[PDB]
Amino acid sequence: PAPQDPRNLPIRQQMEALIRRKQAEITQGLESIDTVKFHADTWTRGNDGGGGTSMVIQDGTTFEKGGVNVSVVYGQLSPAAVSAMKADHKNLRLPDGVKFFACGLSMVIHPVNPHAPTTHLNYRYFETWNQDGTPQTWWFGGGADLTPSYLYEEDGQLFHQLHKDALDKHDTALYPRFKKWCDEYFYITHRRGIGGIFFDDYDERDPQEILKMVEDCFDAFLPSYLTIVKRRKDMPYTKEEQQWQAIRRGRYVEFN
Amino acid sequence: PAPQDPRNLPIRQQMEALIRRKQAEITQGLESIDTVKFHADTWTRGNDGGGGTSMVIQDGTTFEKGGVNVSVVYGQLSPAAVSAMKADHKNLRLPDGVKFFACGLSMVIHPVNPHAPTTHLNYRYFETWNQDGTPQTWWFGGGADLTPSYLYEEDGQLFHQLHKDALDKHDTALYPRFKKWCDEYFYITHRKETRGIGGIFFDDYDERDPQEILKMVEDCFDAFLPSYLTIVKRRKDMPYTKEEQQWQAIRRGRYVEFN
Repeated sequence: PAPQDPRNLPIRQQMEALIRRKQAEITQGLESIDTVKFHADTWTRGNDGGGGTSMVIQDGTTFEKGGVNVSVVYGQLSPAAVSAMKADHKNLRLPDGVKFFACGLSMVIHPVNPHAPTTHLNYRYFETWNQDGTPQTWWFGGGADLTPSYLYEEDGQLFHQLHKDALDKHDTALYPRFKKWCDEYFYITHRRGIGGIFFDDYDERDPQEILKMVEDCFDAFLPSYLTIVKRRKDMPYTKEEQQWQAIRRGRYVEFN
Repeated sequence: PAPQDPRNLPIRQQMEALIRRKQAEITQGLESIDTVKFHADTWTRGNDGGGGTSMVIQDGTTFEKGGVNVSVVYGQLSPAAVSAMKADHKNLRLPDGVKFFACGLSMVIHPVNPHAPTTHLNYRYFETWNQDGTPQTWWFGGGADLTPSYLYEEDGQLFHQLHKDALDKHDTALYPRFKKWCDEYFYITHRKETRGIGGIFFDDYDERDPQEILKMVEDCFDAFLPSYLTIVKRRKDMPYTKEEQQWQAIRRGRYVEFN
């Protein structure tokens, strides 16, 4: 192939290259345990948006519906837009519109078998520009998680372990903080789920290092998800169970 | 129209009637502030499932993508099937499979304007049957929430307020319990995270007479349009650039959510 991997190019270029590479790696990986392939989403819209491509999988023997998208955007933030984003971004300062760049990969996969879990993954980068085009205010965001129909603790444990290992390669203080905590909190305070990791407005380290952190996080996905799906996709289940799980999670409207 | 309402028919029939009525009410309500109409989801996939219909809206001037579905299912839960669900159902017991019925409405709406929020709503009912066909083990589940792109605290407050009002008509102790707004607990660990709106959620709920819970569900349904249409109307015409919309799609993974 041809993905770039040095350290000299602007973060925006390295990040776009990274997500385009992972989109191909992930679709290929998922296809390795199914019987169908992903295909470009050439749906008729008016303003489809995005800059990259949208890959969709459907009616497979393992994955009923899924999509992996890469989007890149160049634009400007008006004073009003900045004002609406300010509270979630510690360094976003209005100082007349300001140019920005953003890109990210987003995906959602829904297995056919209720014993296998749905997964969501998203890694993105955002930066406003200085007059000279260099990054002014920037941050990374993203993470990944599992939403089970039938819950298997071992699966949640493996998913978390590999993402923890990814984050530990940079700072062991990251995983405990990035671990999704809310649902678990409500579960305890009240008399269940899997979750995963999530971070946003993350600009606390050298961006070149966060780039690598994101790459390592991406790399915790296939080893955990493929392993999990392999051990659940061929488990027995009745049409009734599948139908109830669909009602419980409203899957029909999720992919329509 | 033709929906039923008396507390004489079995809960399963009353609930199915309720969700079908609300599916029509909700799609009409949403269409009232858009220029396009919902249409049937006639896709040739592996399994359609459900016993009702899947209404979908797309490329509207107000709503970009959205769906409202009603599904109904009958069948027998094998001993192994029943055993795989007991984990989170206080009264679901082992006792040759047992017949069951379940139904529910689910929906997700994505507005075009990033100043307007995405919403998810789901209300359902499940019951196993006795030999004479009456309910043995049963429960209701549900919830509704908002997922903002651009965040407006006033909108989250209205959404929560109307759902609180609906629950208060039954027991003021319910809302504080069903409420799920993570932001409220950021303080415990000085957590600095992205703001959200949350909503209300409940499951395996069988704590009161089913006829009363059915009414509770109807009241919760009726908190939706008054809050959501009000919110969308005050945000759908706010200025925004194509790029702003694209960024919000990148942080929320919209394109894939559409599928």
